[PDB]
Amino acid sequence: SQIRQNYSTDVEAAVNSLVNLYLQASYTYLSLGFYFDRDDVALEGVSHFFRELAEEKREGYERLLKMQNQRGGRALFQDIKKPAEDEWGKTPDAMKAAMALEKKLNQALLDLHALGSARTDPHLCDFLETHFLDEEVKLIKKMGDHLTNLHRLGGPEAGLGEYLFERLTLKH
Amino acid sequence: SQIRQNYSTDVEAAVNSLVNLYLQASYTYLSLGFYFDRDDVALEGVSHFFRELAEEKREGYERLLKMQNQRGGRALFQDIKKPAEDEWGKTPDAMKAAMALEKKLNQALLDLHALGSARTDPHLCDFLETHFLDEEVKLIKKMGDHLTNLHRLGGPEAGLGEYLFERLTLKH
Amino acid sequence: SQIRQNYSTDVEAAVNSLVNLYLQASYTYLSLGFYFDRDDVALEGVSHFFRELAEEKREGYERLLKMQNQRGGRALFQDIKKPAEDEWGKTPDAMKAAMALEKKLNQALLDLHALGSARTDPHLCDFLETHFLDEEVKLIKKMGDHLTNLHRLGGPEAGLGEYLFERLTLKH
Amino acid sequence: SQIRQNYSTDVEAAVNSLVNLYLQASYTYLSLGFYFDRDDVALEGVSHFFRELAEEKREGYERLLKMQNQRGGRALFQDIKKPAEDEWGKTPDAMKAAMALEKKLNQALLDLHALGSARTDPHLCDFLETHFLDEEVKLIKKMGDHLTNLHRLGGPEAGLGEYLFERLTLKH
Ligand SMILES: [Fe+3]
Ligand SMILES: [Fe+3]
Ligand SMILES: [Fe+3]
Ligand SMILES: [Fe+3]
Ligand SMILES: [Fe+3]
Ligand SMILES: [Fe+3]
Ligand SMILES: [Fe+3]
Ligand SMILES: [Fe+3]
Ligand SMILES: [Fe+3]
Ligand SMILES: [Fe+3]
Ligand SMILES: [Fe+3]
Ligand SMILES: [Fe+3]
Ligand SMILES: [Fe+3]
Ligand SMILES: [Fe+3]
Ligand SMILES: [Fe+3]
Ligand SMILES: [Fe+3]
Ligand SMILES: [Fe+3]
Ligand SMILES: [Fe+3]
Ligand SMILES: [Fe+3]
Ligand SMILES: [Fe+3]
Ligand SMILES: [Fe+3]
Ligand SMILES: [Fe+3]
Ligand SMILES: [Fe+3]
Ligand SMILES: [Fe+3]
Ligand SMILES: [Fe+3]
Ligand SMILES: [Fe+3]
Ligand SMILES: [Fe+3]
Ligand SMILES: [Fe+3]
Ligand SMILES: [Fe+3]
Ligand SMILES: [Fe+3]
Ligand SMILES: [Fe+3]
Ligand SMILES: [Fe+3]
Ligand SMILES: [Fe+3]
Ligand SMILES: [Fe+3]
Ligand SMILES: [Fe+3]
Ligand SMILES: [Fe+3]
Ligand SMILES: [Fe+3]
Ligand SMILES: [Fe+3]
Ligand SMILES: [Fe+3]
Ligand SMILES: [Fe+3]
Ligand SMILES: [Fe+3]
Ligand SMILES: [Fe+3]
Ligand SMILES: [Fe+3]
Ligand SMILES: [Fe+3]
Ligand SMILES: [Fe+3]
Ligand SMILES: [Fe+3]
Ligand SMILES: [O]
Ligand SMILES: [O]
Ligand SMILES: [O]
Ligand SMILES: [O]
Ligand SMILES: [O]
Ligand SMILES: [O]
Ligand SMILES: [O]
Ligand SMILES: [O]
Ligand SMILES: [O]
Ligand SMILES: [O]
Ligand SMILES: [O]
Ligand SMILES: [O]
Repeated sequence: SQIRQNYSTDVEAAVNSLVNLYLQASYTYLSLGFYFDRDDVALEGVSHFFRELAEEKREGYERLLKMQNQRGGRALFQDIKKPAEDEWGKTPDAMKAAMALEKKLNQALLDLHALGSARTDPHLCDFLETHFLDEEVKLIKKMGDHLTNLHRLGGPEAGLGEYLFERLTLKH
Repeated sequence: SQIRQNYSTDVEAAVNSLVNLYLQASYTYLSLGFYFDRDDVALEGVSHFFRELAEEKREGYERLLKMQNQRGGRALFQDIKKPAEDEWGKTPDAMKAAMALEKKLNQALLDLHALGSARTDPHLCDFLETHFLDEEVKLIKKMGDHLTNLHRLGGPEAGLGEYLFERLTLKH
Repeated sequence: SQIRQNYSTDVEAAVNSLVNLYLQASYTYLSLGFYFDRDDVALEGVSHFFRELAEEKREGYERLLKMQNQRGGRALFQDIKKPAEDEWGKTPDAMKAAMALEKKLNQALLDLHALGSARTDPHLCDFLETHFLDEEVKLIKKMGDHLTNLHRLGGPEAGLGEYLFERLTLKH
Repeated sequence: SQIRQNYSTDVEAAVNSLVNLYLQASYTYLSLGFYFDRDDVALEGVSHFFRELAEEKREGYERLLKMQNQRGGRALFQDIKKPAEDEWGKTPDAMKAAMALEKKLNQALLDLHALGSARTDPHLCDFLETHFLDEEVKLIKKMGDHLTNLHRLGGPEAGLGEYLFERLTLKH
């Protein structure tokens, strides 16, 4: 590569791998989005919530791909694994799954930062710090808040809570 | 002091002392504000409510300090005591604590008015009557209303009530 | 904590401690602000200068508190120690005190960055780098410039210099 | 009087007397104003300062006269005594004289408030509290600040200070 400088083969491949993780997370969110739009689930606000994250994750991988090109890395794509479930249960279940996905993404981000730091690649370290790390923290905090509100609305009259949360917290 | 006139050393020091009470009340509200923002509490509207009072109390003490300077008094600051609790419980608990704090502030205000009146210092009496006494009464009334609405939403399905009150009464 | 990830108990507590330092610095600036507003000090521009820093420091601790909540840390507050002095002398004295306070804050910031770096917590490292480190450097530079201008206006006709500096450098 | 109610003959006459004090204070300010406009004094900003107070004092007595009519009192005017001096010296001298005049006015105000309070005439007590007492306190504070700035600009190079203060503090 005429442009490549300070860009380890290790990072290059870990970036390719994080791309596949973003693709799969996007794909998971697509599944959660349409699931909440089913006539027998019918929670427009929850659907919108997940559709938006699908979009957010797509920006993630396109920004990773762009950065790959800018550093002189070469993108390589693998199969995108289908989401882990095909029915996602109730809002709290779905939200716990999302939370678990975000934590895995965040760990992958932190692991790549550790790696690029180990290769003293500050450009890469400062590409994650800016476009990913804070986004992940905000989002995880939000999902925590959501789970707390769903939990407080749970138990006996839980059908009613799921309705209220979708109507009064989520934007349609 | 070249400016001091009709301004008793007694008032001067009681004002310094009310300043410390405002500082501590502000500080209490700061604690209530962040507490309701914790991921495991998650009531944005309640948080906003207390954050705003912190701000209101800060205006209180800055107006007291300004008046001190205008009368030719000398400000003296003491340590600000940490808030009484570090976990504030549920909305009704927090609101009862706030109500108790406002009543203490109101009594301190009334006690200083009695004092300045006893020193026939009408300026001071009419500085409290204007900038503090009515503000306190309105605010206490509001917290009463709040407690009544929380109480009516309490008992068996109390998690649901706390959600509804934060969503439908408090502004986010 | 359902949200906590890569957030050491060490950082959590050092953040709580930096919060108390910001509270105390804010408190110091409040004291400097009203001091310069006394009828027998009477330097509106110097007063405004310190009042603004009080406000700046308050943003510091509220941003620290918010970040604490976002990482899943738990805020804990301690007593806020009264400022070190109750009379602050002349503009150069006050400004030297402010400079000394900012240097202490900056060292606390650098020490927390070292710590979070030692815990490989890049989120925290990049929260300080963005919202605090450059702000501190700019501010310290400004106070240096100020001290240089006050020093150049010092010595024999020093009362005149303090007037000119407040009128021609500070904004009222 | 068909309208008079709760309005003691004592207050009525003390109001007539405060009117004469306002007339005389206005008159003093007129003298200070033109004095600073003399070709051999030549401090436009100081002149403006006193001209404005003359105007302020005139509003004082017209508001007193209006209130007299509203309560069903009868205005009675006496001779207005010439000002105490015909040359007013330098800015600090003039400002010390003004300060002394304002303190006398403030004491007359406080004495009338005591009196109306002794006649349980809250209307009168609350006419002073609103239109006079705070105005006096602000103004006295301002004259204090002024004297402090003039004092800091005094001593050896005092001609230069008087120029700078008029140029940089007073509005022309
Ligand atoms: Fe979108
Ligand atoms: Fe869209
Ligand atoms: Fe959309
Ligand atoms: Fe988006
Ligand atoms: Fe986006
Ligand atoms: Fe984004
Ligand atoms: Fe977008
Ligand atoms: Fe974006
Ligand atoms: Fe299944
Ligand atoms: Fe960085
Ligand atoms: Fe970095
Ligand atoms: Fe809809
Ligand atoms: Fe506000
Ligand atoms: Fe605000
Ligand atoms: Fe606000
Ligand atoms: Fe407010
Ligand atoms: Fe306000
Ligand atoms: Fe207010
Ligand atoms: Fe406000
Ligand atoms: Fe206000
Ligand atoms: Fe506790
Ligand atoms: Fe009143
Ligand atoms: Fe009153
Ligand atoms: Fe909201
Ligand atoms: Fe500001
Ligand atoms: Fe401000
Ligand atoms: Fe301001
Ligand atoms: Fe600011
Ligand atoms: Fe700011
Ligand atoms: Fe800032
Ligand atoms: Fe600001
Ligand atoms: Fe800012
Ligand atoms: Fe001292
Ligand atoms: Fe960094
Ligand atoms: Fe000014
Ligand atoms: Fe005018
Ligand atoms: Fe005019
Ligand atoms: Fe005019
Ligand atoms: Fe006027
Ligand atoms: Fe006027
Ligand atoms: Fe007026
Ligand atoms: Fe006018
Ligand atoms: Fe007026
Ligand atoms: Fe004479
Ligand atoms: Fe009154
Ligand atoms: Fe001019
Ligand atoms: O969207
Ligand atoms: O987005
Ligand atoms: O985004
Ligand atoms: O606010
Ligand atoms: O406010
Ligand atoms: O307020
Ligand atoms: O401000
Ligand atoms: O600010
Ligand atoms: O700021
Ligand atoms: O005027
Ligand atoms: O006026
Ligand atoms: O006025």
